[PDB]
Amino acid sequence: ATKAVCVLKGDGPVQGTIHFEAKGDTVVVTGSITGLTEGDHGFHVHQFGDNTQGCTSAGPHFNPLSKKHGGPKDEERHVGDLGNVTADKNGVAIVDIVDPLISLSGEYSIIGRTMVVHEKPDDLGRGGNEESTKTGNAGSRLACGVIGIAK
Amino acid sequence: ATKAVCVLKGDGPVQGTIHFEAKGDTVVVTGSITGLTEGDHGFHVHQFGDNTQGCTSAGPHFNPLSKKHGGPKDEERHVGDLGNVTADKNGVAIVDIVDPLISLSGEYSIIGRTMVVHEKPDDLGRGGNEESTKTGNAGSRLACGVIGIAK
Ligand SMILES: [Cu+2]
Ligand SMILES: [Cu+2]
Ligand SMILES: [Zn+2]
Ligand SMILES: [Zn+2]
Repeated sequence: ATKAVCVLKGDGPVQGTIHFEAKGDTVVVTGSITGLTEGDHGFHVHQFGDNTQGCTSAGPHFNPLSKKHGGPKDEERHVGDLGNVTADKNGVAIVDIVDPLISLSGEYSIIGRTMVVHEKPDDLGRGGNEESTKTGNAGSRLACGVIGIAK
Repeated sequence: ATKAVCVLKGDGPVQGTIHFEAKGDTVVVTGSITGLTEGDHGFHVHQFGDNTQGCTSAGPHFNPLSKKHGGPKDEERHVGDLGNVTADKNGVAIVDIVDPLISLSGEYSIIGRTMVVHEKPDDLGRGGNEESTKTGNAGSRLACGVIGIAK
């Protein structure tokens, strides 16, 4: 698949549509998320595309290389570590990310997994407590969706 | 994945959780769908895992082999043709299907695609008309969800 899409939904007002496209040798992520509080929000690909218990059942960050949590520019990061999206004061975050670890086919494929947007900023694994090394202290999951194959 | 899961949601009262498990060259489908009217309801895998327009953006029945619609037991069927699920008086349908055509891996995997439960029963390409060898006259799409990777 060269194109994928994710519709983010939750218990509150946060919603959004994320698009993925395999271009050249990388994946371009675009779209927008609305209803967010102004500022940064963690944005990650979680391991399972399981919504049976809301965003909880999506599990931890997609991490096939068994690394610790980090920022998207770090060597030591989870494949699902796409850092932070930034919402303006209208609560809108425009997503524009190009990432070297995720893919839409094979070992690193995020098709069938879950995209999650968090309540708080991702400290990019530099917070200094154990939690930083797992989730960047990004907190609860405001909205999520299973990543599907798009036309 | 040897396991997948799909959570069906719609605008109406229909909801459900569907489980998939690879066994041999088959996929065992289980779970249940509630909020249905008593009787049969078509149950198909649609091509795209795109919920940007509700269940409509899911596209046609997953048909990578370019065949006409049919029932699961038919040699002439779409890969996505999983027949009907039967709902009882209480509006609950327990799903139990073992299928040899759908797969959770490879070129024609259903992970990242959409499960759809229909309004009317599926005539299995035997109703006579033209909407019978395309959709089996199953009607509107009540609930759907993108098929994701499960633990
Ligand atoms: Cu996350
Ligand atoms: Cu259908
Ligand atoms: Zn992480
Ligand atoms: Zn069909």
